Amino acid sequence: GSSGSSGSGERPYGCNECGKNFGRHSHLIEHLKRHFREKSSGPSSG
Ligand SMILES: [Zn+2]
Repeated sequence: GSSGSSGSGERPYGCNECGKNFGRHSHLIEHLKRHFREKSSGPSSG
């Protein structure tokens, strides 16, 4: 038969804030840096 039908790997670290995945612990951390850092998404205040 056919199972998985995929050839990439495993991505346990799946960010929720936006919905990103990774294959390492750090990869996720560094990624989260963006969300935390209020630069792109933010209220209307200058
Ligand atoms: Zn994310």
